[PDB]
Amino acid sequence: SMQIEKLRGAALDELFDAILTLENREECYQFFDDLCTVNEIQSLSQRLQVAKMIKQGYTYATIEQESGASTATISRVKRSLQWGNDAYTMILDRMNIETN
Amino acid sequence: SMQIEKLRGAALDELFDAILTLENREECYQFFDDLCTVNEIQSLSQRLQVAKMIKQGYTYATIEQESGASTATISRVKRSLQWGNDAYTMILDRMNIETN
Repeated sequence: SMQIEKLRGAALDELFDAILTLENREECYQFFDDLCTVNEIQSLSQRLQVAKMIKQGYTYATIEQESGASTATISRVKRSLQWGNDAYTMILDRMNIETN
Repeated sequence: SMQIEKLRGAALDELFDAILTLENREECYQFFDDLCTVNEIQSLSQRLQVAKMIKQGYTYATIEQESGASTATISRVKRSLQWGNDAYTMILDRMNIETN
Protein backbone atom coordinates (compact mmCIF):
# COMPACT_ATOMS: atom_id res chain seq x y z
CA SER A 1 0.00 0.00 0.00
CA MET A 2 2.88 2.36 -0.82
CA GLN A 3 1.64 5.58 -2.44
CA ILE A 4 4.11 4.91 -5.28
CA GLU A 5 2.01 1.84 -6.30
CA LYS A 6 -0.09 4.35 -8.28
CA LEU A 7 2.90 4.87 -10.59
CA ARG A 8 4.32 1.34 -10.82
CA GLY A 9 4.93 0.47 -14.48
CA ALA A 10 7.55 0.39 -17.25
CA ALA A 11 8.54 4.08 -17.19
CA LEU A 12 9.08 4.21 -13.44
CA ASP A 13 10.94 0.91 -13.63
CA GLU A 14 13.23 2.47 -16.24
CA LEU A 15 13.99 5.50 -14.06
CA PHE A 16 14.99 3.22 -11.21
CA ASP A 17 17.01 0.94 -13.49
CA ALA A 18 18.77 4.08 -14.72
CA ILE A 19 19.64 5.20 -11.18
CA LEU A 20 20.99 1.68 -10.48
CA THR A 21 23.48 2.06 -13.35
CA LEU A 22 25.18 5.01 -11.61
CA GLU A 23 28.59 3.81 -10.42
CA ASN A 24 30.12 6.71 -8.51
CA ARG A 25 29.37 9.99 -6.82
CA GLU A 26 30.33 12.21 -9.73
CA GLU A 27 28.08 10.29 -12.12
CA CYS A 28 25.28 11.09 -9.66
CA TYR A 29 26.21 14.81 -9.80
CA GLN A 30 26.12 14.72 -13.60
CA PHE A 31 22.88 12.70 -13.85
CA PHE A 32 20.90 14.52 -11.19
CA ASP A 33 22.08 17.91 -12.50
CA ASP A 34 20.60 16.91 -15.89
CA LEU A 35 17.43 15.37 -14.43
CA CYS A 36 16.58 17.85 -11.67
CA THR A 37 16.56 21.52 -10.77
CA VAL A 38 18.80 22.90 -8.00
CA ASN A 39 15.70 23.39 -5.80
CA GLU A 40 14.58 19.81 -6.27
CA ILE A 41 18.05 18.39 -5.49
CA GLN A 42 18.37 20.66 -2.44
CA SER A 43 15.03 19.37 -1.08
CA LEU A 44 16.03 15.71 -1.48
CA SER A 45 19.37 16.38 0.18
CA GLN A 46 17.68 18.20 3.10
CA ARG A 47 15.22 15.35 3.61
CA LEU A 48 17.95 12.73 3.97
CA GLN A 49 19.87 14.99 6.41
CA VAL A 50 16.70 15.31 8.52
CA ALA A 51 16.15 11.55 8.53
CA LYS A 52 19.85 11.00 9.44
CA MET A 53 19.66 13.54 12.26
CA ILE A 54 16.43 12.12 13.71
CA LYS A 55 18.03 8.70 13.75
CA GLN A 56 21.20 10.13 15.34
CA GLY A 57 18.96 11.37 18.14
CA TYR A 58 18.97 15.14 17.68
CA THR A 59 16.13 17.41 18.81
CA TYR A 60 13.91 18.87 16.07
CA ALA A 61 15.10 22.33 17.19
CA THR A 62 18.71 21.31 16.43
CA ILE A 63 17.72 19.71 13.11
CA GLU A 64 16.19 23.02 11.94
CA GLN A 65 19.42 24.87 12.73
CA GLU A 66 21.96 22.40 11.26
CA SER A 67 20.16 21.10 8.15
CA GLY A 68 18.35 24.33 7.26
CA ALA A 69 15.21 22.23 6.71
CA SER A 70 11.82 23.87 7.34
CA THR A 71 9.45 22.67 10.07
CA ALA A 72 7.05 21.41 7.37
CA THR A 73 9.87 19.36 5.81
CA ILE A 74 10.93 17.91 9.17
CA SER A 75 7.22 16.99 9.72
CA ARG A 76 6.97 15.15 6.39
CA VAL A 77 10.22 13.26 7.11
CA LYS A 78 8.94 12.41 10.64
CA ARG A 79 5.80 10.91 9.07
CA SER A 80 7.88 8.89 6.57
CA LEU A 81 10.14 7.42 9.29
CA GLN A 82 7.20 6.30 11.38
CA TRP A 83 4.62 5.48 8.71
CA GLY A 84 6.82 4.51 5.75
CA ASN A 85 8.93 1.71 4.26
CA ASP A 86 11.88 1.82 6.66
CA ALA A 87 13.96 2.69 3.63
CA TYR A 88 15.74 5.56 5.33
CA THR A 89 16.80 2.99 7.95
CA MET A 90 17.94 0.48 5.33
CA ILE A 91 20.17 2.95 3.53
CA LEU A 92 21.51 4.86 6.57
CA ASP A 93 22.43 1.49 8.10
CA ARG A 94 24.33 0.55 4.91
CA MET A 95 26.47 3.67 5.08
CA ASN A 96 27.36 2.86 8.70
CA ILE A 97 25.77 6.02 10.08
CA GLU A 98 25.86 5.90 13.89
CA THR A 99 22.13 6.03 14.69
CA ASN A 100 21.25 6.15 18.40
CA SER B 1 29.81 25.27 -14.16
CA MET B 2 27.01 22.76 -13.56
CA GLN B 3 24.14 24.45 -11.69
CA ILE B 4 24.49 21.73 -9.02
CA GLU B 5 27.90 23.24 -8.08
CA LYS B 6 25.81 25.68 -5.98
CA LEU B 7 25.00 22.71 -3.70
CA ARG B 8 28.16 20.59 -3.80
CA GLY B 9 29.23 19.56 -0.31
CA ALA B 10 28.97 17.00 2.45
CA ALA B 11 25.14 16.74 2.54
CA LEU B 12 24.71 16.27 -1.20
CA ASP B 13 27.60 13.80 -1.29
CA GLU B 14 25.76 11.86 1.40
CA LEU B 15 22.53 11.79 -0.67
CA PHE B 16 24.42 10.39 -3.65
CA ASP B 17 26.35 7.90 -1.50
CA ALA B 18 22.93 6.73 -0.22
CA ILE B 19 21.62 6.32 -3.76
CA LEU B 20 24.74 4.31 -4.73
CA THR B 21 23.95 1.81 -1.92
CA LEU B 22 20.65 0.81 -3.61
CA GLU B 23 21.05 -2.72 -5.01
CA ASN B 24 17.84 -3.54 -6.87
CA ARG B 25 14.71 -2.06 -8.36
CA GLU B 26 12.40 -2.79 -5.42
CA GLU B 27 14.76 -1.05 -3.00
CA CYS B 28 14.43 2.00 -5.29
CA TYR B 29 10.64 1.79 -5.00
CA GLN B 30 10.89 1.69 -1.21
CA PHE B 31 13.54 4.41 -0.90
CA PHE B 32 12.06 6.89 -3.32
CA ASP B 33 8.57 6.30 -1.92
CA ASP B 34 9.98 7.36 1.50
CA LEU B 35 12.05 10.22 0.05
CA CYS B 36 9.64 11.76 -2.48
CA THR B 37 6.00 12.47 -3.12
CA VAL B 38 4.06 10.67 -5.85
CA ASN B 39 4.03 13.92 -7.86
CA GLU B 40 7.83 14.34 -7.63
CA ILE B 41 8.50 10.73 -8.68
CA GLN B 42 6.10 11.01 -11.62
CA SER B 43 7.88 14.18 -12.76
CA LEU B 44 11.28 12.52 -12.70
CA SER B 45 9.99 9.43 -14.54
CA GLN B 46 8.41 11.63 -17.22
CA ARG B 47 11.65 13.54 -17.81
CA LEU B 48 13.61 10.37 -18.46
CA GLN B 49 10.88 9.06 -20.82
CA VAL B 50 11.06 12.33 -22.74
CA ALA B 51 14.86 12.16 -22.96
CA LYS B 52 14.74 8.58 -24.27
CA MET B 53 12.04 9.37 -26.82
CA ILE B 54 13.88 12.47 -28.10
CA LYS B 55 17.02 10.38 -28.54
CA GLN B 56 14.99 7.71 -30.41
CA GLY B 57 13.74 10.32 -32.89
CA TYR B 58 10.11 10.81 -31.78
CA THR B 59 8.52 14.22 -32.49
CA TYR B 60 7.11 16.45 -29.72
CA ALA B 61 3.48 15.47 -30.46
CA THR B 62 4.13 11.74 -30.01
CA ILE B 63 6.11 12.45 -26.86
CA GLU B 64 3.23 14.52 -25.42
CA GLN B 65 0.80 11.66 -26.21
CA GLU B 66 2.90 8.81 -24.71
CA SER B 67 4.54 10.40 -21.67
CA GLY B 68 1.95 12.98 -20.58
CA ALA B 69 4.62 15.67 -20.75
CA SER B 70 3.82 19.32 -21.42
CA THR B 71 5.64 21.21 -24.23
CA ALA B 72 7.44 23.14 -21.43
CA THR B 73 8.74 19.94 -19.80
CA ILE B 74 9.80 18.59 -23.22
CA SER B 75 11.57 21.88 -23.98
CA ARG B 76 13.55 21.75 -20.74
CA VAL B 77 14.62 18.16 -21.38
CA LYS B 78 15.67 19.07 -24.90
CA ARG B 79 17.78 21.95 -23.54
CA SER B 80 19.50 19.62 -21.08
CA LEU B 81 20.29 17.17 -23.92
CA GLN B 82 22.08 19.87 -25.88
CA TRP B 83 23.81 21.83 -23.10
CA GLY B 84 23.91 19.52 -20.05
CA ASN B 85 26.23 16.74 -18.92
CA ASP B 86 25.26 14.15 -21.52
CA ALA B 87 24.13 12.03 -18.58
CA TYR B 88 21.00 10.74 -20.25
CA THR B 89 23.26 9.41 -23.04
CA MET B 90 25.40 7.72 -20.37
CA ILE B 91 22.55 5.85 -18.65
CA LEU B 92 20.70 4.98 -21.87
CA ASP B 93 23.86 3.37 -23.20
CA ARG B 94 24.19 1.27 -19.99
CA MET B 95 20.62 0.01 -20.23
CA ASN B 96 21.34 -0.92 -23.86
CA ILE B 97 18.47 1.21 -25.12
CA GLU B 98 18.89 1.88 -28.83
CA THR B 99 19.17 5.57 -29.78
CA ASN B 100 19.94 7.64 -32.91
